[PDB]
Amino acid sequence: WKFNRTAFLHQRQEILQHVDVIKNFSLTKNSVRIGQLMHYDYSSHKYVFSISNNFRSLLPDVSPIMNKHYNICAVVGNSGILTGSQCGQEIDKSDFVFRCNFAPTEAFQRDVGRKTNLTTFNPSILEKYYNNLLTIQDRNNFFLSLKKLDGAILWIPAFFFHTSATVTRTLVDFFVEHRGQLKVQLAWPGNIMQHVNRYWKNKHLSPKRLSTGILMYTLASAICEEIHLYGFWPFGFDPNTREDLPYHYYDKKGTKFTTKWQESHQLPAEFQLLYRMHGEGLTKLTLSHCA
Amino acid sequence: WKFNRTAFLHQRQEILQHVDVIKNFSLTKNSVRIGQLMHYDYSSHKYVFSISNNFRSLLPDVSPIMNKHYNICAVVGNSGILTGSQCGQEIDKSDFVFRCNFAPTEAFQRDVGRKTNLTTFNPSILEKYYNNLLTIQDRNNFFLSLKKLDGAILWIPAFFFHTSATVTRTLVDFFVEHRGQLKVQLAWPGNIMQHVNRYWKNKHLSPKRLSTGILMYTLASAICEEIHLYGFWPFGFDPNTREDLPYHYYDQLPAEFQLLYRMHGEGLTKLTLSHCA
Ligand SMILES: *[C@@H]1O[C@H](CO)[C@@H](O[C@@H]2O[C@H](CO)[C@@H](O[C@@H]3O[C@H](CO)[C@@H](O)[C@H](O)[C@@H]3O)[C@H](O)[C@H]2NC(C)=O)[C@H](O)[C@H]1NC(C)=O
Ligand SMILES: *[C@@H]1O[C@H](CO[C@@H]2O[C@@H](C)[C@@H](O)[C@@H](O)[C@@H]2O)[C@@H](O[C@@H]2O[C@H](CO)[C@@H](O)[C@H](O)[C@H]2NC(C)=O)[C@H](O)[C@H]1NC(C)=O
Ligand SMILES: *[C@@H]1O[C@H](CO)[C@@H](O[C@@H]2O[C@H](CO)[C@@H](O)[C@H](O)[C@H]2NC(C)=O)[C@H](O)[C@H]1NC(C)=O
Ligand SMILES: *[C@@H]1O[C@H](CO)[C@@H](O[C@@H]2O[C@H](CO)[C@@H](O)[C@H](O)[C@H]2NC(C)=O)[C@H](O)[C@H]1NC(C)=O
Ligand SMILES: *[C@@H]1O[C@H](CO)[C@@H](O[C@@H]2O[C@H](CO)[C@@H](O)[C@H](O)[C@H]2NC(C)=O)[C@H](O)[C@H]1NC(C)=O
Ligand SMILES: *[C@@H]1O[C@H](CO)[C@@H](O[C@@H]2O[C@H](CO)[C@@H](O)[C@H](O)[C@H]2NC(C)=O)[C@H](O)[C@H]1NC(C)=O
Ligand SMILES: Nc1ccn([C@@H]2O[C@H](COP(=O)(O)OP(=O)(O)O)[C@@H](O)[C@H]2O)c(=O)n1
Ligand SMILES: Nc1ccn([C@@H]2O[C@H](COP(=O)(O)OP(=O)(O)O)[C@@H](O)[C@H]2O)c(=O)n1
Ligand SMILES: *[C@@H]1O[C@H](CO)[C@@H](O)[C@H](O)[C@H]1NC(C)=O
Ligand SMILES: *[C@@H]1O[C@H](CO)[C@@H](O)[C@H](O)[C@H]1NC(C)=O
Repeated sequence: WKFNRTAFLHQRQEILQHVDVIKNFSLTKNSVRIGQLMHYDYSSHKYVFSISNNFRSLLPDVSPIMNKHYNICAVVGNSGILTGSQCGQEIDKSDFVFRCNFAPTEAFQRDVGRKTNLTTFNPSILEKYYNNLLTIQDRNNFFLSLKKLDGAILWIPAFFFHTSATVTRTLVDFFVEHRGQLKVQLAWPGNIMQHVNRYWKNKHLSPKRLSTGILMYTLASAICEEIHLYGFWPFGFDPNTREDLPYHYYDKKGTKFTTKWQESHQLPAEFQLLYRMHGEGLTKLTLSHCA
Repeated sequence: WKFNRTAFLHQRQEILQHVDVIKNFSLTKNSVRIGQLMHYDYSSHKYVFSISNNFRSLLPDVSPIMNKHYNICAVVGNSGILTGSQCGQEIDKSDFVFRCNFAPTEAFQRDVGRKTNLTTFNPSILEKYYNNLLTIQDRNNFFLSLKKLDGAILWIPAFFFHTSATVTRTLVDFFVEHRGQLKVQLAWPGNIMQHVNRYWKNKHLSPKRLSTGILMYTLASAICEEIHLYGFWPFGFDPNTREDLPYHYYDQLPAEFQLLYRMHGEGLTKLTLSHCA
């Protein structure tokens, strides 16, 4: 594998022609009005969400990636290929590390690293893992999780799925209540998928829904000089050993591979395109143990 | 049935010496702090709700019932005993009418009246009847429902059950969003059940939980000269025929009922169990 910087920069420029990444990265205070009704990228149009004073107060003033530049970036997907890879040190050497869905690192650092500079966060995490912040203990656990992120960007897409609606108020209220107590940089993308979908539709990838991993690639393209991908491997066997693999690296040993998404996604089609991109030197896809 | 004003005035005085009704009626802006953690009267202590700026902004400045005095009050429970009663006109002749849980009147006026001066509102009503205000149509329907109340009090107990927590944020955000567009007067009781329970504990009624109906009686005792109860009949069978009756007219309560029946017999209050006409 040898990086082709020219072709990567061309890709960047092509992405930027279709998606204003710096802007799309997050709503800002001055781009929303109090009382504005948002709709959801992936739900029926009837679902709405009214922007409150408090929601607006958590938006950044300027794009958190404006005038930011990182030389080597790691984008870490969640594939079971990472278990046993020992990629953690190599991942953490990156200038900037992107992670998906608040993925755990604690038990897994040797394989996936501990550096996090951005992690994505669907609001429904609060429902699944923090009991809607109903108790003192829930609130404390969520607070600690956030504190461990230090100054990283928490990239919260509250306008993709309508089922985010009522949990988003809880999350907004939690952050307003704790204003100034955490260093996490909040980012809140708006209705961006139609713009992102345009670039990838031209590359002959058009599922109903693009994966978080490729969305992160798209964002990374604008601010990273060189992108190294880890944990992109949507298959139940290891490419080198042929052994069974789980879907996620944090799945217990012996978990059988079963696909998270059907119909809505085309992870194999994503992977194939990224693999082609690897071959063209646009990005480095890692599929084996790290030295 | 004949009112015993003497004994009623004695009851009022006893209730007031155990429960500060005017204060307990609603939290006020200055009685909470932003960031204060509320607990729930009927849930485990571990459940909390943080008071926001916005929640506080919806509290009244002063108890809405301070220095209010009404002559005849109706407290209207939701029993199916009201179906066919034709009590609407008699209920609406009251000076002040208390209703429970935002109960519908329009299709049932002949039996239950259309006068409303206070109605209670469990936040979970948004979940059951207004789809968490997720769509435009839901928001419009809830707005129209609130507008029909005009200047009545909407008495919202958000701190009895922890299952109110998440819907309460939706309700708060809806009211902030619509600030100044409705005339409804909001009231928000806090942790009052242990204080209300004290009076009723001495009357040998001590469930787990007092019902909204008897909570409304209690409040009424402070601002009414005479209280007439309707729709209190916690049984699935008609008192006279024993044929099935629904629970609600718009479809330990028996101990409460027994006490209210005894109170009727003492002339404290009038419990209507039959047709008005
Ligand atoms: C995500 O980025 C896209 C662009 O990739 C943003 O869409 C763009 O929004 C701007 C609004 O400033 C549009 O500019 C306007 O163009 C018209 C001419 O077509 C001009 O008359 C106006 O004065 C203005 O310059 C631009 O057209 C539009 N591009 C597309 C393809 O729709 C989008 O706003 C971003 N979304 C978020 C939530 O950040
Ligand atoms: C930005 O990074 C490039 C590339 O760095 C190399 O590849 C990375 C994946 C990682 O393994 C690095 O340690 C490698 O050095 C840098 O370009 C290299 O610069 C070094 C040190 O001066 C030089 O010896 C190499 O020949 C260069 N390699 C290439 C491919 O150009 C570049 O210097 C970095 N710039 C900054 C400001 O950090
Ligand atoms: C880096 O990638 C670019 C773009 O794909 C390569 O440039 C192409 O080179 C082939 C050689 O036959 C031509 O057919 C294309 O038309 C070229 N395109 C452009 C824009 O130059 C380049 O060869 C790659 N570099 C390396 C070192 O492999
Ligand atoms: C990316 O995030 C990591 C934390 O994951 C940052 O690295 C830490 O930086 C602090 C403050 O300088 C150090 O004291 C820690 O020792 C570092 N931790 C690790 C795990 O490396 C890093 O600075 C961030 N990079 C950015 C924002 O470019
Ligand atoms: C409801 O009214 C009661 C009094 O009937 C209030 O109880 C008093 O509260 C103060 C302040 O906490 C205590 O110091 C007193 O000891 C309490 N008195 C009694 C008799 O218990 C209560 O605070 C009111 N609650 C609300 C929410 O309004
Ligand atoms: C109690 O509530 C009723 C409304 O349900 C009030 O009666 C209305 O008063 C307005 C203004 O005078 C009239 O235009 C309406 O026609 C009345 N409606 C009905 C159904 O009577 C009543 O004034 C309130 N009483 C108190 C004491 O506040
Ligand atoms: N077996 C897997 C699992 C995830 N992935 C990638 O890793 C990302 C993070 O995984 P996830 O399961 O948490 O992601 P989503 O369900 O949000 O897409 C995905 O969006 C994919 O791009 C993969 O390539 N192979
Ligand atoms: N069949 C019934 C229904 C309601 N009720 C009373 O009417 C009140 C209002 O009814 P509800 O069922 O809407 O009230 P909750 O107690 O459920 O808040 C109850 O609290 C009871 O005091 C009754 O006595 N008999
Ligand atoms: C009114 O109630 C009091 C208190 O129990 C009683 O002594 C009095 O005789 C009652 N009057 C009636 C039933 O007329
Ligand atoms: C209260 O209601 C009674 C009974 O209808 C009535 O006769 C009386 O005049 C009313 N007013 C006052 C001030 O008591």
